[PDB]
Amino acid sequence: DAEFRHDSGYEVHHQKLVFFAEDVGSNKGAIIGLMVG
Amino acid sequence: DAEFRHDSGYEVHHQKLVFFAEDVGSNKGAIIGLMVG
Amino acid sequence: DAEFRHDSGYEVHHQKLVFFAEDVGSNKGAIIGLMVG
Amino acid sequence: DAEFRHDSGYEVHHQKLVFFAEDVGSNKGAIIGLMVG
Amino acid sequence: DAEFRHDSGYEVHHQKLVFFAEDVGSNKGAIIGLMVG
Amino acid sequence: DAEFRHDSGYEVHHQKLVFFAEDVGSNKGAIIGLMVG
Amino acid sequence: DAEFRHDSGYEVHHQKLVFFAEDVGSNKGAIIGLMVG
Amino acid sequence: DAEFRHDSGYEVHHQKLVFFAEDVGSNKGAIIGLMVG
Amino acid sequence: DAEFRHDSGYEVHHQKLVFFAEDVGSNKGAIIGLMVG
Amino acid sequence: DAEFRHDSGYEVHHQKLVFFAEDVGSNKGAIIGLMVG
Amino acid sequence: DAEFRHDSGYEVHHQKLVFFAEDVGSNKGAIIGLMVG
Amino acid sequence: DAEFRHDSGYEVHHQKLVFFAEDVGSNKGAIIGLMVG
Repeated sequence: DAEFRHDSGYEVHHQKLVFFAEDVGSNKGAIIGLMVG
Repeated sequence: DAEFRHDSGYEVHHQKLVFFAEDVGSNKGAIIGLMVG
Repeated sequence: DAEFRHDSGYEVHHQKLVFFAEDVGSNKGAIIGLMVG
Repeated sequence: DAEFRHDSGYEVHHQKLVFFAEDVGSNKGAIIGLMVG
Repeated sequence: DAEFRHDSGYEVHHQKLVFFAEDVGSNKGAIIGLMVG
Repeated sequence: DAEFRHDSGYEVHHQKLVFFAEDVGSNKGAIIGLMVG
Repeated sequence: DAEFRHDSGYEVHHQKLVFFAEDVGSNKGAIIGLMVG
Repeated sequence: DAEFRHDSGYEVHHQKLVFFAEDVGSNKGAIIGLMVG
Repeated sequence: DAEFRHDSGYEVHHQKLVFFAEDVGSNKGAIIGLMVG
Repeated sequence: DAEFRHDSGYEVHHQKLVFFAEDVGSNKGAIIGLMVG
Repeated sequence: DAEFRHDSGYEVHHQKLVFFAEDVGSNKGAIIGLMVG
Repeated sequence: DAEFRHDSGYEVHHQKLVFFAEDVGSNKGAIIGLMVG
């Protein structure tokens, strides 16, 4: 939950790849299967 | 929940790929299966 | 829940791909199956 | 729930793909199956 | 619930695809099956 | 949950790859299978 | 697309919750945004 | 797409929770954003 | 896509929790963002 | 995509928890972000 | 993608926990970010 | 992707815990960030 920015200037390339992944496939902070008695 | 920006200037390329993924397939903060008694 | 922007200048390319995915398939903040007594 | 913009300038390409997905298939903030007594 | 815009300038391409999906198949904020007593 | 930025100046390259992955496939802080009695 | 059954015998409980969800919020087998030329 | 069954015999409990979820929030087999030329 | 069964005999318990999740939040077999030229 | 079964006989317990999770939050076999030219 | 079974006989216990997790949070076989030219 | 079985006979215990985890949080066979030119 925060800003993403890819600001480009003078670029001359043949292949480029900019990949920002904050959570791709994470049970991040997931309480899975808790039980309390 | 935040801004995304891809501002482009002078670019000369053959292939390019800009992928921003904040949550792709995450049970992020999901309480799954809680039980309390 | 925030702005998305893809502003383009002078671009010369053969293939390009701009993919912004904030939530694609996330039970994000989903309380699934809670029980309290 | 926020603005989307794809403003284009001088572009010369063969294939391009701009995909913004804020929620595609997310039970996002969905309380599913809560029970309280 | 926000503005969408695809403003185009000088574009020369063979295939293009602009897809904005804010909610496609999300029980987003849906309280499903709540019970309180 | 923090800012990402890739601001570019004068770049001349043949291949480039910028990959920021904060959580890719982590049960990060996930309580999985807790039981208390 | 198949049968569901919850047949009950002698049950004595204080809280119970039987939730069968085959597809809740899934773009399941959905071709979204295909393009062919 | 298959049968679900919860057949109950003599049960004496204080809390119980039977949750079958075959697909809850999955882009399962979803071709999202394909492009071919 | 297969059968689920929870057949119960003589059970005496205070808390119980039976959770079968075949796909909960998985882009399972989802081609996301393919491009071919 | 296969059968699940929890068949119960004579059980006397205070807490029990049976959790079968085949895919919970996996981009399992997901081609994410492929590009070919 | 295979059978799961928890068949129970004569059991006398105070706490028990049977957790089968085939994929919980795995980008298992996920090609993430491929590029070919 | 193979069978799981926990078949129980005459058991008398105070605590027991049977946990089978084939992949819990593994980028198992995931090509992450490949680039070819």
